[PDB]
Amino acid sequence: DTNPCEKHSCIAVIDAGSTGSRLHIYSYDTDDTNTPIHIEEIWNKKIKPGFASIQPNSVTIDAYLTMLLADAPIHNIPVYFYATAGMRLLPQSQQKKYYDELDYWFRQQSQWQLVEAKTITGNDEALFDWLAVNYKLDTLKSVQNKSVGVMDMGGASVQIVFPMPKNAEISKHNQVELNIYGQNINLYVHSFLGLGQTEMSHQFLNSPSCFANDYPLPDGESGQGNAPSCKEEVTSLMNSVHKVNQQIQPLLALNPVNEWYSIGGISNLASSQLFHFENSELTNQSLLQQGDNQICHQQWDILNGQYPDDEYLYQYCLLSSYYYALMVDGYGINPNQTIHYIPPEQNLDWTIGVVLHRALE
Amino acid sequence: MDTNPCEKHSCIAVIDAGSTGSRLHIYSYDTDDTNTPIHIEEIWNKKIKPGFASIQPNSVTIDAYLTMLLADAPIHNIPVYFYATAGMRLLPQSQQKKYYDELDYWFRQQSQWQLVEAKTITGNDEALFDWLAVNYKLDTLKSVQNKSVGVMDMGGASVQIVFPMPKNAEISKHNQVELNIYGQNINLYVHSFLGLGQTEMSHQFLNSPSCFANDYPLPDGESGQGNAPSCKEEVTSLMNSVHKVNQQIQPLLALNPVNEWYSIGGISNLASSQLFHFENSELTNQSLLQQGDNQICHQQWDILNGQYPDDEYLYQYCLLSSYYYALMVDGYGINPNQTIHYIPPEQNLDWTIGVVLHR
Ligand SMILES: Nc1nc2c(ncn2[C@@H]2O[C@H](COP(=O)(O)OP(=O)(O)NP(=O)(O)O)[C@@H](O)[C@H]2O)c(=O)[nH]1
Ligand SMILES: Nc1nc2c(ncn2[C@@H]2O[C@H](COP(=O)(O)OP(=O)(O)NP(=O)(O)O)[C@@H](O)[C@H]2O)c(=O)[nH]1
Ligand SMILES: [Cl-]
Ligand SMILES: [Cl-]
Ligand SMILES: [Mg+2]
Ligand SMILES: [Mg+2]
Ligand code: NA
Repeated sequence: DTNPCEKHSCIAVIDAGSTGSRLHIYSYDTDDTNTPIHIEEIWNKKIKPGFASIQPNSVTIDAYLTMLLADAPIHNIPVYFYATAGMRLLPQSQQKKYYDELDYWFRQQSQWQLVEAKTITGNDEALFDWLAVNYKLDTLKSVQNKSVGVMDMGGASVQIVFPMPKNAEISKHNQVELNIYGQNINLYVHSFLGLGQTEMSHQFLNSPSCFANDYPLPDGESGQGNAPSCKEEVTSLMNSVHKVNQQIQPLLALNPVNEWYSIGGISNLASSQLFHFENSELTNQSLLQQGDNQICHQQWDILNGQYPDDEYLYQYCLLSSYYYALMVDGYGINPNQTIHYIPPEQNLDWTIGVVLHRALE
Repeated sequence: MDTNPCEKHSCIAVIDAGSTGSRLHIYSYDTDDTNTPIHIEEIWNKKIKPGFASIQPNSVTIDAYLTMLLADAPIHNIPVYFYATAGMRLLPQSQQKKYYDELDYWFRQQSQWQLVEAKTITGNDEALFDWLAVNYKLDTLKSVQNKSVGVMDMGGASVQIVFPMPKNAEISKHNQVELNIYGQNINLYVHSFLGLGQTEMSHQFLNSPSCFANDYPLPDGESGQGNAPSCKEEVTSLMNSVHKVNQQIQPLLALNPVNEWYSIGGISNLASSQLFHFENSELTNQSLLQQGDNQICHQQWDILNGQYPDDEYLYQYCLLSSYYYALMVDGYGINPNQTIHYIPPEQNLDWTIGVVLHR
């Protein structure tokens, strides 16, 4: 429609992630419970870097919010600004500086109506991850006979979320009950702060097994790639430090997931020119093999010169190893189980979940 | 110190471009018979935040940053060494290049500062400078030493350890340095651990209730329930199960004992908080861990926060006490009752005097 928000409800949801912010404007209608239906993305804009990486002063906040919002084709609508793991790495005292400046920016203008601007927990983010994916799969309308699990592979945290009946023995913070479209859904949620790709990588930059042969490690040693070896190193951070296996595997053993979907960074890796997967799905076995043979075991100078257009390339041995460590050695997923990934051209994040669910923990 | 010292002595500028900020130092010095610097004195300094690697590298932001760092210095017509450390080492060379190409251009557009080097140094180079700087200040370089001095630099993104060790052909050449200064031959073991600096390592423990004061609000919505011995075991898993600190350092330190330990970097800021009780600018790991456990881990966060409201790092003190013990005792193998000297934090001592001595 010419102006969609004249005939439908519209809100703006901003995903303020660790590596960038994404504005989405959604139009929707509501059913007879006032629940959104027919959700359509009418605009998006993605900027970098992340909000938490900028200096929190009025000039810098204005430049950033102007870049994010000023060219939108629709305004005069409510805005939800929800920041994720990049902000969670800062204490409340530091985050307050950002929100006081952001709140002032919104008060000083008239085109957007700020409703909320806050850092959400990783558990809230995980609920939104599951809602957004399941909305896109059309699995929310009716009671499913299949369990759908979602993983969001972010830059600073990763989330996992799947159906699990309410359990008096698990923290209330890791369990969510919602009623949507007249069904009652109970989920386990967990986020692992520091296990996102950027933050994790900072522990392995001097691991020769994690980089192509002769890659120049920052300590002056040479890469000598070997994905199974790098995977074992990353598993030590997953399990000896974060205890991912002990927290997740007993729960998935009791609440098996029939279909896994992943969003976040893994879509970019799996879709890159170095990897080959069909049907927008992968297995961990194939992901680790491809990284091992196409990056880890190659000569870095040669490979870098072959693929000059990919600034992410140098990390692909490490990332393929890390995803396997996280999914197989941490979550316990079978290396041969299909993991669907949402094509990156969709730019799909968790923001549709906010449209559907306005509460937070 | 003279009026206009650089009109009367040789001067150089050394910039420590660290992960949390950049520090310009200008040193005047005389030279001995071998044209080696002596009488090194800091005649200016300026510290800015954030780190150079944290900015977006384009001509506008680089200009603003270097202007902020340099413009008000009292003399500009001197050699400059710009050495970045672990914040830049977190980035691949292709990304670093953007920063140095802009930096180089900026220096070429002006006609006073004489840029000699602008580069990222390795953790091993940084460790050498750490040792030189601390030993210069202790006055132990002029003559051969009755004792072994070890230096630790507890930075934001990496930590360094450095101590005397005869050459060992079984150990990487990268972890050993031989130098001759003031006519003496010195052999050092050097190592840096990227990712084990305080800021970087803290990002793995923010949701660990044992690492924060009681009722501190963790990012996941749970509450702090501090216990320093439990938090220390979590950090030790990162030191040893992930980075293998103990396997790399302990066998060498056992055979090349250090008589006196000195530390620069974060530990000086922590140890100087009035929550702690230390004397003579020194501590032991056992005392640090016990004091963090009692004064922070097991106290109510609201009480502490209201008592020290000026102190932006307070909330981390249970974690930091635990982390320093995990790194020094469980990682390096230092006895927990061994004295660790810390340079008083008001000195703001970094490794930059090492560059004056080495270049
Ligand atoms: N291979 C590749 N990776 C990309 C590309 N663009 C972004 N990434 C990486 O994908 C990872 C996941 O990114 P994303 O899910 O957007 O993270 P985020 O939402 O910013 N972080 P968080 O959710 O933790 O706050 C990030 O480390 C990012 O650095 C690309 O073009 N290619
Ligand atoms: N406890 C405490 N820590 C502080 C204070 N001010 C700064 N720090 C922290 O002390 C640590 C060491 O800082 P510094 O030595 O300047 O690190 P750097 O040189 O910027 N980093 P690097 O050497 O790894 O490149 C950092 O993690 C910094 O965030 C303070 O007042 N108290
Ligand atoms: Cl290094
Ligand atoms: Cl969280
Ligand atoms: Mg995200
Ligand atoms: Mg430093
Ligand atoms: Na980190």
